[PDB]
Amino acid sequence: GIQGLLQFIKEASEPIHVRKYKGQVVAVDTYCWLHKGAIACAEKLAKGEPTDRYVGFCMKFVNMLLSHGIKPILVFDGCTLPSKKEVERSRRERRQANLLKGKQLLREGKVSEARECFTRSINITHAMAHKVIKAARSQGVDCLVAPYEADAQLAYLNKAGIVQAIITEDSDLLAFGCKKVILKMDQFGNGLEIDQARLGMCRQLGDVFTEEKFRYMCILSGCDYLSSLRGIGLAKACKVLRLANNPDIVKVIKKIGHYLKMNITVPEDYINGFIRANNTFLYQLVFDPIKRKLIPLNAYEDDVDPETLSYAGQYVDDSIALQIALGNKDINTFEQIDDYNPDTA
DNA sequence: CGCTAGTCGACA
DNA sequence: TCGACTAGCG
Ligand SMILES: [Ba+2]
Ligand SMILES: [Ba+2]
Ligand SMILES: [Ba+2]
Ligand SMILES: [Ba+2]
Repeated sequence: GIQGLLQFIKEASEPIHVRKYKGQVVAVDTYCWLHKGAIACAEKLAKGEPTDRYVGFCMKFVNMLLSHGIKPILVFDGCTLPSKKEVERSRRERRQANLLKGKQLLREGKVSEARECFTRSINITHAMAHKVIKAARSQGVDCLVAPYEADAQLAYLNKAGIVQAIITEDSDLLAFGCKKVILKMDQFGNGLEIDQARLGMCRQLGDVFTEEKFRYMCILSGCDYLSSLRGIGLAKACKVLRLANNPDIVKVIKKIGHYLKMNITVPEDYINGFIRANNTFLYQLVFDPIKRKLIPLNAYEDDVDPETLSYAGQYVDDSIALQIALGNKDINTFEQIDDYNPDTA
């Protein structure tokens, strides 16, 4: 996500309880709970031992939400965006490297620091997620697998009014333009809410409380799609945008050295990357639960060629998208693994 | 000041 | 995988 984003914007946060959303619909970044629940069984997962502790963990928050008369929508990650296909396979190996230290330290007498490495060799698989889905469906709780990043899917549900808020631990959800976010929510419903309208109560931001500018700042500060120019963080990135009153972000970026009173030359690999990163936050493919069709997160503008946005995600027959979204089609093999039909229940 | 990239803790 | 917390470097 965005390094230190929450701390930068903490002026816009607010302690709340989920009861607040009684009678309403809330989308969940279920992965966050999955990872946390995976912690309790990192050891067992590695040895291939049969563990389901992360399922019960996810259900604890789910049943907490239901007990307060809340309608949860569990959203899950899907395929890996092109353009991060590489940056991700990269983790594949480092996540396997840390799984090596555990095994040696466990056979030395140290079982205390060996375990610290297993938490970092934790691999949240699709099969693990599918288990959680079966549990949720069994309590009548709706589940939705995003075509690509749950971030965009979650953002879409919120902007479309399907859900009134999003429960997540992820910072760069705001960058996708979602209105209400609930961070740090615990088992009992005590969370820390961030409303997009309260961005204006951040002095540090100043004039960059608009969604477009807020997004430019986040990217300049350094996102997943594009690392920032080294020496640029939230404050500097904010400063540039908060200073240059020019609707032409392209020309603005090429003057970064001028605004910061620094001396940086704006490479070519970055100006293009910013355009792509931006197109990824705007137009990443999501699934419209209502019509049942694959769509971009935002309607295309008049200055965007859709045929060039393969890096934000590739389309598929809406039927294929439906089976993936329902959690029937395996992500990697595109091989059906379940026979679930939302219409018949 | 603020960045950065560094480590370190998350659960129980 | 993330975010939080710090040590030093503009
Ligand atoms: Ba993310
Ligand atoms: Ba996420
Ligand atoms: Ba950075
Ligand atoms: Ba301005």
